[PDB]
Amino acid sequence: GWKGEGGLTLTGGENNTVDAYVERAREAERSISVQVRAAAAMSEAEMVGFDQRLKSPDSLKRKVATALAEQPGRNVDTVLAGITAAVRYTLQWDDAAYTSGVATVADTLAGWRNDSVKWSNTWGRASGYKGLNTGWRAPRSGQLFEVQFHTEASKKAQETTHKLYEEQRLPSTGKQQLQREQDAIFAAVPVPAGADSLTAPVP
Repeated sequence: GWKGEGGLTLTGGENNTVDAYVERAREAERSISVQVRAAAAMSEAEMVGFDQRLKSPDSLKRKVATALAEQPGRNVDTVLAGITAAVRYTLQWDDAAYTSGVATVADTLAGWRNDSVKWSNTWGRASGYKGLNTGWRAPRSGQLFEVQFHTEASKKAQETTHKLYEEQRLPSTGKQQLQREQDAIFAAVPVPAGADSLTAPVP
C-alpha cells in the first residue's frame, strides 16, 4: 500500500496498478520523444523541461489518491485513464517564429496519427496567464501527453509568477494585490501575431 505523506493513501492493489502504469508510460515516451524532438527540430523550436518529461511517481499517485477522494466509486483504472500530463514537453520560440512553429508541431503530430484532446489557447485574454497548453494521445500506445508551447517571455512569466503563486495561494500571511503584479507581467508578455488564433489541427 501507498502512504501519501500529506494525509493520502492507496492500497497495494491500486499501488501496483500505478507502478505498472509508470513503467508502461516510460515505454511509450520513447516513441513520443522521437516524434516530439523531430517537430522541435522541424520548426527550430527549443525544448526546455525535457529533463522532467515524465511525471514523478509520487506526484502521480497524489493526483490519483486525491481524485479517488473527490470521486469514490471511480477505480484507479479510470483515474489513471484521465491523467493528461503524465508525460509532457515544452517548446520555446522567439516571438517571431512562435506562431509558425506551433502550427508545424501540431500538424506534424496530427499527421503522425496523434489525436488532439485539448487546446488551451489563452493569448487573447486581457487578464490571466497567456499560453497554449495542448493535449495529445499517442496513436498505438494511447498514452495521454501534453505539450505547452511557450516563448522566451511567456516561459519567463511562469518562471516568475510561480513565486507569487507561492505567496498568494498560501494564506500564511495573505493576496489580490499580487493578482495585479502577475497580470502586469502577463500584459507585459508580448502576444505573437496569430497566437490567439491558434486552433487545434483537424486530422
